[PDB]
Amino acid sequence: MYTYIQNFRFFAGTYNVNGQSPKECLRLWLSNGIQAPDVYCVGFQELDLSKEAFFFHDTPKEEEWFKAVSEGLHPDAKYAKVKLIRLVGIMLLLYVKQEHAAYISEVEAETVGTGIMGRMGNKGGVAIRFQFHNTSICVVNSHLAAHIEEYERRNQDYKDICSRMQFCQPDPSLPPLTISNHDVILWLGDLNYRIEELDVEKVKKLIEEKDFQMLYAYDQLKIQVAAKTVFEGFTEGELTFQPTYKYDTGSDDWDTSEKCRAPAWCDRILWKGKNITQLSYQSHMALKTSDHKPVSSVFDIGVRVVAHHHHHH
Ligand SMILES: O=P(O)(O)Oc1cc(-c2cc(OP(=O)(O)O)c(OP(=O)(O)O)c(OP(=O)(O)O)c2)cc(OP(=O)(O)O)c1OP(=O)(O)O
Ligand SMILES: [Cl-]
Repeated sequence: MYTYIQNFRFFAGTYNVNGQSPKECLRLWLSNGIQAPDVYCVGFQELDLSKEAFFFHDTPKEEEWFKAVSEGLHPDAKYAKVKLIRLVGIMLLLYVKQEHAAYISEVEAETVGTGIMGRMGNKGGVAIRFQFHNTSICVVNSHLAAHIEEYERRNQDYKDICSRMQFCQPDPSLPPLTISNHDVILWLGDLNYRIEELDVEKVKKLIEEKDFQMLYAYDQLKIQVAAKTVFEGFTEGELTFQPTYKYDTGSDDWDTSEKCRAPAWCDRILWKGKNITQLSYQSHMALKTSDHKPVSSVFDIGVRVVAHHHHHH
């Protein structure tokens, strides 16, 4: 046989749905005029805020949002469900075009709670890793700790995900698979890093003026990554969309409750590995089901394809 690099189109999405059932068609998120992706990696947070889901019960929110997403994928291609994984309200879905189904192997999913008592599932991460052709890929969906002052807990949450997430090994004599041990890592979710120092009315005003350079200079994720305390070697595209948190339900108004929570770029998509090229990075204002807005991104990722020759002598 022989081998070559081929670009396939990866969509990555993250959406914190605030414990709500889907009430809106998700084509605006998943298939907004773009070309049909080869792979869909769709992640959720706060799927179900009930006591029941928190204590590991099954939730109808799962099937509800799965169908919502299935129906939302690009109508020009037939998509195969590869894998679903959920811890409490953190759910990751992996689809691929039916063409590619035969070349997906070694699918493993795992979860890690980092919430109450540092081990429950109100916060944490879930991951699906797999081999597409001869490229190892791991997709991680995490919901890190809330609130401005808890940036150091968000750091630790990231650490625990990174050290506890262990995938199964076809060869038992080798060390278990960790997230790092992959050709391609996409990390998405409500990473929940807020705006430091600046006060609430400053932020909104700075957002109203669309100066996303000055606001970004005080973004906690940037800061911490700069201090090399989290996400070493990861990259993120330029943020050309306004903060994706926190809104009033059913509108584009900033949280008007008594908490009057400041805006933030809670919901992010980061990556690491070779031959990854980000084509877009967008939020989707139209969808008003949640107090967050959903965020998408499309990559051209170069996969190592091993194939058969045609008669060529
Ligand atoms: O790359 P891999 O390792 O697979 O090896 C090869 C397979 C075929 C091949 C094998 C077939 O089936 P079978 O071998 O019977 O399983 C085919 O179906 P067919 O028998 O229906 O004709 C075929 O026809 P298409 O071109 O794919 O239609 C091509 C040709 C190759 O080039 P060449 O012929 O120039 O040597 C070749 O490279 P190599 O030179 O390295 O051997
Ligand atoms: Cl499944």
